[PDB]
Amino acid sequence: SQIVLPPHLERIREKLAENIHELWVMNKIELGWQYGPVRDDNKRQHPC
Repeated sequence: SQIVLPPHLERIREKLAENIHELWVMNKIELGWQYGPVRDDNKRQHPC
């Protein structure tokens, strides 16, 4: 709570989250998971 974030680290954090979400999309499309509203295996379509 008390520590202060450098602006450059926050700016690269945005693209870090972008890259994490990109790994999510690639790994789940490998998994079979696709365009989806919610984490629902019955429709087998995936939010990320």
